[PDB]
Amino acid sequence: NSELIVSTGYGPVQGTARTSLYGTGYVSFQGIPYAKPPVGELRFKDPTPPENWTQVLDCTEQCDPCFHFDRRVNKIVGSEDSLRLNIFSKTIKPTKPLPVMVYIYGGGFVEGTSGTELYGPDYLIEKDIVLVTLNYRVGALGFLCCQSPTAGVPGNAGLKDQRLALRWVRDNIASFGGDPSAITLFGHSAGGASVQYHTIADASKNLFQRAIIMSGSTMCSWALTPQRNWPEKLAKAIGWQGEGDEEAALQYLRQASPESIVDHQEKLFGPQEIQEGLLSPFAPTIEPYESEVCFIPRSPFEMSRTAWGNSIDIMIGGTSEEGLILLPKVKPQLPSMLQDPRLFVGNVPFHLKLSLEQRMAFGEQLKQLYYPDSNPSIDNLDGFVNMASDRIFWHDLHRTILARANYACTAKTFVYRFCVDSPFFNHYRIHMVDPNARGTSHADEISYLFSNIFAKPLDKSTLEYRAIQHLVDIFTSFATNSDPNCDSTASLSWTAVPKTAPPYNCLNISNDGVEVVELPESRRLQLWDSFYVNDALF
Repeated sequence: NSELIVSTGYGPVQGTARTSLYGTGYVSFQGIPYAKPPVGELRFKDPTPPENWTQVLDCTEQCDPCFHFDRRVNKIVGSEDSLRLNIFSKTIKPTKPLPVMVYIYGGGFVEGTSGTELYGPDYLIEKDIVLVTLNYRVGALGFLCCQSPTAGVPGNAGLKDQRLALRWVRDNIASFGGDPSAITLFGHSAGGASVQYHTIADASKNLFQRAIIMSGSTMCSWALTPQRNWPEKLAKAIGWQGEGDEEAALQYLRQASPESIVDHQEKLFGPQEIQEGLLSPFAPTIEPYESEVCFIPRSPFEMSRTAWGNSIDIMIGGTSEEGLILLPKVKPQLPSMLQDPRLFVGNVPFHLKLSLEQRMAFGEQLKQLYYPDSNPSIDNLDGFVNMASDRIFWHDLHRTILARANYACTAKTFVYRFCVDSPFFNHYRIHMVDPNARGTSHADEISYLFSNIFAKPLDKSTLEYRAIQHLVDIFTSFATNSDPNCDSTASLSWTAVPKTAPPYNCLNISNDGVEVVELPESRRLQLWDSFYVNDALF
């Protein structure tokens, strides 16, 4: 125990010894506060550093997550005093400072947790890295935005939470054996868009040295939301009676319970928002005035062009059937959507400067692209899933890749593709999409990087165990060498994205192993690029 007390600039903290699923010893620190508790009058406000402490802080147990509806346990969970992070490593006394990997969870900016029931360190700590996971505020508690500069709620509090945790890691990880000059930032889905947000915002300039963006991007339309009087609409739904005064709505929201906020924050959309494909009112937003910390001062599309992260190496990727995640959302209407004659026309991004007739012609190309020799139906969904994969995830990952080939003058960009398809170990697909579905859903790769409550020790001769080894090796090799070429890819030449990039290669990770191939989605994504004839691809 005493060996596991670490003195930090804020005070001492006490960790625990742990045993992985595979019998490997490692050390854990959980619930280290990186911010002042955002409670009372500090609710919705940008975070600030915490007060020092002198007594040894007990960090031996998993802390509470931020407030959200936890779909796994089907109840609101969390605490407002949740701005904390966790540290994992085989030992906190390595012979030499170790590369550091900092994970930002997904969950649509409305849910998520750093708990080890989803993001366990067991597979990553087999390598010589320090793993950091962290909580950041989600929902309206994390993404409220008020227009008045006097109200003190400029927006993006959850991104700024992430920023403060990243600053804490830079300033303190050396006390735990981590190398603060060798930090990899990585994250999936909304966490992947979050990673990219840090690489494009001066607010997080040089907090880390390289990044891994997984199945989410600031280029995704769902990574940004407009402001349309959400605080008043939210306070109304909870029970507020006044109207027409945003600061009065903020006051009501600050006296409302956290549970009432979580319970109503997803009930605010009108018909205009459902057509535009908006995920939530409470998401990253362009901030209406400049604060002490201004995370998103302008269009993220414009921020990406001059991103400080254009100078750092980036790995980016996704799965082969990302769009499987759309099926549970639309399952009851699916017989009617698959038969709707606007099915394909309605997938042309609505914001593009295209006439109805231009859109109808593109819709016909989309139909020939995804359904050349058959018609959509509940028993013929592959083309529909592929369309969804491209619309929601892969076209905007691809736009990021092309932006990298144009704007990253010297840094390297590597692309991966994950299509491992296990009958039992693709936990997200099995437990959240369909028990009978095959393919590689959005979030299936997480099962091969992090242990979770469903994971059991795997027989080391299985494809599933080999897929863990491959994914952990690629990710940790990138964190250690800024190059994901490793022993698992020894016989191949995994090349970075070339300046001529509109075609580029990826490392394709499948049941059989690894291979370097042209992006399989290249021909599909050529059509999507063509929609931007009157707009800017990047």
